[PDB]
Amino acid sequence: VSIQAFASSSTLHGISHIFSYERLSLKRVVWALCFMGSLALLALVCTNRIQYYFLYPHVTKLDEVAATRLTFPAVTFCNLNEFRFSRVTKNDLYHAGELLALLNNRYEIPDTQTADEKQLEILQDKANFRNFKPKPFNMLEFYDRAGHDIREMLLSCFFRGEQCSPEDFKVVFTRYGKCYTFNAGQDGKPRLITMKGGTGNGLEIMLDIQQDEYLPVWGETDETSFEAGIKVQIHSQDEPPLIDQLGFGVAPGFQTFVSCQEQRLIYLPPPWGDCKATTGDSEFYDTYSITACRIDCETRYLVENCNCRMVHMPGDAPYCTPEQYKECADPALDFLVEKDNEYCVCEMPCNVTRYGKELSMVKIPSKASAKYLAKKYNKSEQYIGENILVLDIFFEALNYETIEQKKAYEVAGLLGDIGGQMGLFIGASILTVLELFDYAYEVIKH
Amino acid sequence: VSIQAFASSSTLHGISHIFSYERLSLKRVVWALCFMGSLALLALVCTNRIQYYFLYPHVTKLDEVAATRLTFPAVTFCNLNEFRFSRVTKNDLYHAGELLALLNNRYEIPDTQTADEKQLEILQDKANFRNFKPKPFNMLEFYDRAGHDIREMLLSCFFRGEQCSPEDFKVVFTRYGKCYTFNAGQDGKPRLITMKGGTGNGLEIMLDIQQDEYLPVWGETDETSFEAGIKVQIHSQDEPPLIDQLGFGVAPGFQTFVSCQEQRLIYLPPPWGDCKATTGDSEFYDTYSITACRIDCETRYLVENCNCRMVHMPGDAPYCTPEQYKECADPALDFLVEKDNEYCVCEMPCNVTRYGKELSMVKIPSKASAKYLAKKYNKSEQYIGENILVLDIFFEALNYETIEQKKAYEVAGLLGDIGGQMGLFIGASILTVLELFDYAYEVIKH
Amino acid sequence: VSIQAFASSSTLHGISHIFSYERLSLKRVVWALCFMGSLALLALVCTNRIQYYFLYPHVTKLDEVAATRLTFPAVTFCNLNEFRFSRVTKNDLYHAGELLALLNNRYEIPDTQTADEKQLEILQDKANFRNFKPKPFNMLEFYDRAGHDIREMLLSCFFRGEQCSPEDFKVVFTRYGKCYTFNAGQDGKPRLITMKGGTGNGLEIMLDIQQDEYLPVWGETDETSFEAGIKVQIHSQDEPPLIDQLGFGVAPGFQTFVSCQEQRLIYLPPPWGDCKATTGDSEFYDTYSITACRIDCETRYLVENCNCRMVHMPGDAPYCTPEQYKECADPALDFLVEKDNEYCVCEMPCNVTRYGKELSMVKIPSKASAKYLAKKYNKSEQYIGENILVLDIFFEALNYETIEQKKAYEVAGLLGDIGGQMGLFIGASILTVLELFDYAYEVIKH
Ligand SMILES: *[C@@H]1O[C@H](CO)[C@@H](O)[C@H](O)[C@H]1NC(C)=O
Ligand SMILES: *[C@@H]1O[C@H](CO)[C@@H](O)[C@H](O)[C@H]1NC(C)=O
Ligand SMILES: *[C@@H]1O[C@H](CO)[C@@H](O)[C@H](O)[C@H]1NC(C)=O
Ligand SMILES: *[C@@H]1O[C@H](CO)[C@@H](O)[C@H](O)[C@H]1NC(C)=O
Ligand SMILES: *[C@@H]1O[C@H](CO)[C@@H](O)[C@H](O)[C@H]1NC(C)=O
Ligand SMILES: *[C@@H]1O[C@H](CO)[C@@H](O)[C@H](O)[C@H]1NC(C)=O
Repeated sequence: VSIQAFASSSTLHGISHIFSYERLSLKRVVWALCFMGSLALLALVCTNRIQYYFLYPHVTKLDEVAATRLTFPAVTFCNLNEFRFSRVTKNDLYHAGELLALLNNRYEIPDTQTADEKQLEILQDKANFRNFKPKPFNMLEFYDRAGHDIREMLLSCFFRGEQCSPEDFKVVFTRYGKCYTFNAGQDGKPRLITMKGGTGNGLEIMLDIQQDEYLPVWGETDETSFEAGIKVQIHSQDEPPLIDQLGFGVAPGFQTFVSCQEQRLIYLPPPWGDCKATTGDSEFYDTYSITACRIDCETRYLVENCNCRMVHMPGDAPYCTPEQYKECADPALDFLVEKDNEYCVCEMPCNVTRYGKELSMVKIPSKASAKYLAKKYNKSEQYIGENILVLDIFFEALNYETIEQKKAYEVAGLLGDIGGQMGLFIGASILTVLELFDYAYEVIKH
Repeated sequence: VSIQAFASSSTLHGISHIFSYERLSLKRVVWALCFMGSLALLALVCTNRIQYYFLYPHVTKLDEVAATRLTFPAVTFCNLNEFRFSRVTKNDLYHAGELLALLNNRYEIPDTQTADEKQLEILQDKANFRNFKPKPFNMLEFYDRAGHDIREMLLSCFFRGEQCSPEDFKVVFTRYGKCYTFNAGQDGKPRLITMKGGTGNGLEIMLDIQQDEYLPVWGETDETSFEAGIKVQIHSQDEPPLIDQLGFGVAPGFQTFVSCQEQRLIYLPPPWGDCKATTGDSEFYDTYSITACRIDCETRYLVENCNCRMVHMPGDAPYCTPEQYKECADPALDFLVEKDNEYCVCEMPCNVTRYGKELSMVKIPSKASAKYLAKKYNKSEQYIGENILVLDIFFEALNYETIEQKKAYEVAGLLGDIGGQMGLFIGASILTVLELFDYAYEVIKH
Repeated sequence: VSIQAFASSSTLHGISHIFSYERLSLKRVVWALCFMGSLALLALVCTNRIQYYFLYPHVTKLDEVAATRLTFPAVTFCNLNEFRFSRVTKNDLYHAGELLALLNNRYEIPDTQTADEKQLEILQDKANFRNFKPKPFNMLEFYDRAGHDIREMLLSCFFRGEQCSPEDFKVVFTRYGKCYTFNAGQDGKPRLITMKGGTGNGLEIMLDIQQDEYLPVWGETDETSFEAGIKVQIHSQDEPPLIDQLGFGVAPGFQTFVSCQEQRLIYLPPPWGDCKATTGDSEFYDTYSITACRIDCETRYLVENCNCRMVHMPGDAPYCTPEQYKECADPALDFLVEKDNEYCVCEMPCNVTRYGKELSMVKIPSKASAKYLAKKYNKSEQYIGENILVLDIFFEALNYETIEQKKAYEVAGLLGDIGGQMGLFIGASILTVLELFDYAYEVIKH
């Protein structure tokens, strides 16, 4: 009933000395200030732990090991030329001549041409449209036919001692045209694995970029460039290539060693981080990713503005006219990748695989082996230094790395902190504060 | 009063069974050893948590995301030649001839010269000092005038589809001479941003290193080297370039793709780590950094030893004579960057921005576009393969990374551990040990 | 005795209101459900912390600083040729001619040879075995003698301003043959240190790959390749080189800048991670490592299958015949590094040092310094662009990095969580549950 009788039986550690059955003394002012000193200091450290919880903190866990049974990625490579010079016919020069800067606006050879005594004559008799009635023309058939063929570029391929074939590369269409992907993982083919590190457990491709098949550059367009070589992108199996933006280049006349390292990044869902479902809802792909978020940007943009998609874009929209490349599709796509700040926002998925790589080159051929490669492939010694290219893609020793975001402070650790801090200063529980509310309920009713 | 009366009311969980109102039995020896067993085991786990706190531990938090509105850094590039050959006059050869290894100690052409039939004759009639009365000469005017000009090297520049100009590069003086910085961020110009990854949201510079303007190398000095190309440093806006030590090189005749990734590093102050104030007190710079700590090393050293500063050093000290470069300033600066172990210690700041990069090259020009660039810039086809250089600097998809050091164990988590460990073994609080001191104060007074 | 008398004195916070000396009311059903509600909710958060402990979790600690007194690593480089052409004698061509694809199976020059009018005549009069009685022949003497000599390749070497010598490189035998290691750390030589970052605190080697000494390639073997240059491996002092698998290449005619960063990786022993003792038991090396685990794989494999070891393999097994290279040792070693999935498993050590590097190249020579290097080394201007090679290996500013795995949840933090969670919900200790077992022991005996 009385406060002296309640504080004797209660489970607060300090109140029994404050409300004892004695007179007022030096003790009752030094027990009360130690109790109110411990009650106020409890509120500072419990506010510190509750406000730390609702920030939802998280730390990282970076394992970097030498894993086995590691899946070899997909390697997409594109020749920097888009079309072979000997495959461009008279019908192809009629429709896509102004796009390739080979004709004027009046279907004739420009006066500012840069060609020798031979390639000018080959272009002058197939740009003769005296009795030319035009035939129909599609761009997808023209990238497929006039592009570079893998049965002529691929001189040798070895993956882990086993010889490749030109039927091991899958034809993919990018902005560079007819491109090829090793270890695409599609068409029912199983995926290839690597066990250890080094050049022996990797890919080795010897190519031929065929500079004699390059069509002459007479202007600055989006289909003719000033360079020679290939561009390579090493990406995951479930990710489409974005090789015009995210690819590295390989020069002819060199053997390029590409030492990779697979880095898997795992994030947290809200309220700790950001996660869209990685096997979520992309419009034309099964696995959501950053590059799959950017391709259906570009597909939705070009269909909205000029009613057509390019040949490297999915969907059922019609392909663009060769005039609609020059007028609509090239400046609208150049607006997205360069000057656009607002149209594309992409939510981060929480399975992102990154391949960090280190490139190095030696010179091919030496003076000793120059005459052997000229006879082996029926070529000249001037051809070999200009065109032959070897690419080595492999993993290092520490080939696997995981960067995982993990929760730093959970609800079971929150109750362990605020249960020890309640017990340290006053020694109470949640059944103590219900015993305080029981005496508060008794003092109102009487 | 009695110990049996005190232990009945006290809040230690074990002492009431030890001092009960009974005879000695098997219980009083098994309650006391469980209490002294829990009292001694409390001291082992509370010592483990207090000694863990005063080590001041910390863990890391590595976020690696694809950020937007990301600020494009500053790009400083220097041609590997210091002076153009057609800008060196007769007065310049008189004073700085022995420095450039073009004259002997008696102001005449050395007998061990390596020049052809034309560049030797051009040097023989401007090294004729028969009636030459010398004029005054400053080195800062000679790096500024005889250095390479950006209105002749810069053939084209594009940043995110927008064309650059030669007025977009800021003249900075380094040890290589007259150098240029894109996106310097100074002079009231706002800083440029990038949104996405890829080559379209980056910089593209086509240069001309001008090997016909290289002055001939006749010896091994600190101003003439054996190489050709440029050196580039990609640094932050608030950081001076140290391009002679920390720059990467770019070769002529190639298109170099530089795929970067911004990495921001945040550390902890003492007693957890090391922090000088990043906007602290550097002698000639506002933001403290590692390179700003090294330049005022080199400025304070050369003024102390030989009373002059070089042209790339701040302050109000006089510039060095061309003899004081050869005698004082070059071996004293070569002592600091190479053989010095004691003069410079730099406290680590805790905002360090690092740009990790991956380089790749294709060949420029191809055989198709060689004749077009020769006519476009009024040059020869031999000139284009030797001198033309294209540089692409861009960000990848995962372009942003934060490595932040965070405290692993604080004072609110320390009281939650030692408050639960006191409560687990004996069930006490800090008001329990004041109840023990109250009975100790009563037993002395009576 | 009674349950009302026991619950009044006990230290469970809720049981005294359940078993009071009153009648049944609304309170006895609301004290019991709050006690059994707090008793059941205690079991959910204590199971969450005990099951979290026995997963043995761990987080990481990534420090990335600019350390001083940092030890410079070992640099192993191998020329891509194995044997000099002018050192192959008539006895050497008799035994190891078919291995080098210079002879048929009947000891004569093949009809499909690729050589000019001079190197064919030099091979035709030393492949004349008309009166040739054969002499004995060992392969270790043939890699040592006919390999490339460092007193002819090394044109200059500087480490931190101090000039190297050819006696500073240690001869190591790899699969490429006679190879050399700078800063090997053996033979009583102290290890070299670096203080700051930049090219001045690093190594600078000017080489001569000697393409006039390359023996002609007439086929595809494991000792003759199509390339020219060197391969370099930057490894630790206590680690053998694996340069045929884990080395990067450097091309002639370029100055390669290699900007490194030392990364030290520390793991945890079981049950938290995986540790073999790093100074454990390798069969032929003192410090256990990944590459030392792979070399005694390859040594144990070849001795088991074809009774001999190659010249780059330790032990006391006999060296292989030049026929046993072609028949046994080359396809058995090509099976291990390429197609083997089961023979080698290597337990991870927990001191792994990794050197992450960034390569960049400028062109050597320029047109100005081409005639000087031709006269300095008594060579032609055609020789200098094909053969001269400069390599710069240095550290960056943030040259040191530590990735340490640290335990996230220990036994002293487990008792602090489950001691606060016991105290928060019921306010009990381990001396409370012994007071419950004391009343359970009393109710059985009476
Ligand atoms: C994401 O990765 C984790 C671990 O690699 C895996 O368990 C999970 O299934 C993945 N989610 C996907 C692929 O949607
Ligand atoms: C080899 O090349 C020549 C010239 O290109 C060609 O005429 C010939 O058909 C090719 N093939 C063979 C087997 O000679
Ligand atoms: C350091 O960085 C943090 C976060 O980037 C920022 O809040 C702080 O103002 C910076 N300190 C400086 C620039 O002195
Ligand atoms: C082009 O180059 C030549 C030779 O270098 C020069 O004489 C001429 O003035 C230049 N300009 C034009 C417009 O021809
Ligand atoms: C492993 O590294 C740690 C820290 O670098 C060191 O203390 C320990 O002695 C090392 N163990 C070895 C070399 O066996
Ligand atoms: C220089 O080279 C030539 C031709 O290789 C040689 O005959 C001569 O001995 C070499 N040395 C000197 C000092 O001329």
